[PDB]
Amino acid sequence: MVTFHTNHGDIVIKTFDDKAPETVKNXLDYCREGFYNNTIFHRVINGFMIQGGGFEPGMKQKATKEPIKNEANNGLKNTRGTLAMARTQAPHSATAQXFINVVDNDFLNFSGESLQGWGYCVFAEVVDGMDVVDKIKGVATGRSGMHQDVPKEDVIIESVTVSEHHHHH
Amino acid sequence: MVTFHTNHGDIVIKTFDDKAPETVKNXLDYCREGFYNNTIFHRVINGFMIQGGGFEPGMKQKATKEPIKNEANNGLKNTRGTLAMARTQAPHSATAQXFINVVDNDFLNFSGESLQGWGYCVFAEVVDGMDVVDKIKGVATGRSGMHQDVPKEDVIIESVTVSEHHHH
Repeated sequence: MVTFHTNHGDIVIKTFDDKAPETVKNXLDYCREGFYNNTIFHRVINGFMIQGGGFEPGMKQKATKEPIKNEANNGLKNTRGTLAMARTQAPHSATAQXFINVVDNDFLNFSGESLQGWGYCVFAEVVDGMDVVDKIKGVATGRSGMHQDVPKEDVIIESVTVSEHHHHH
Repeated sequence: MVTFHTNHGDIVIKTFDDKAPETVKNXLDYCREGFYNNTIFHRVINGFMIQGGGFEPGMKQKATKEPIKNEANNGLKNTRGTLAMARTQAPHSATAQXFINVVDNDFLNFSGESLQGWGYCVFAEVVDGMDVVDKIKGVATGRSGMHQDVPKEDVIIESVTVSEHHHH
């Protein structure tokens, strides 16, 4: 169980260890060491998703570890509340960035091992704090240098906490 | 909370009561009594929006109540997933028809109290079922008498359910 703290509220997240082992452990590694602390949601698209994890305030991309394999073939879909890994055009390019689907974005689902088919790997799900997500996805956005859809008011992830057992079964 | 039941799937929608009171109450009235049951999505334009609420299968326009005022000055935007009221050239002409934006349609936003400025009033937003929306926007459309972009195969809203008690 992971819980981050933003200026808009608290969000609790349950990881899918059995469905995306390489994805979750690489994700959990950044959480325990503090890579996600003092990061922002640098890309917020209402009606789509909110994305962060790789930028400090001021839009400087942090240094990430080696990429992971794409485990999107686990059958999980990019429904509302699920978390999936952000990546480049290369399918096995996911590093530290991820996003939360605010609606059902089924076109992002794994439909082959190709360009528009590899999809985006779901590895976690919001259990408590979707109300906080719905307030973040509605903020005002604009251009910030070479990046687009950057919120005017920074949504800063202040701290990340990792726990053990839980009542979300 | 409102839920549509179509032949393509269910769509769950959250209303913005504080931002569009006259719009939501008018809208919810048709939902509770059943005005929207057995209606269709009579206008589907891929990459734009899907629209319904005023036509039964066969393009028979149902009888509507008095028009409502336009509450588009509420600050809400016509981003993807949002619902807005359809209207004629007159700003206070919305009755029963509405549409779902499938992309960001910023040109529909309220940018003044004039002809090309009144915009379109957002009153709701899709929470679960955008996949059903994204499937509806892809159907084949054609002309049906004095109407354009009418789907060949009817997208029928079979039933509408209203949820007024608590919700997540």
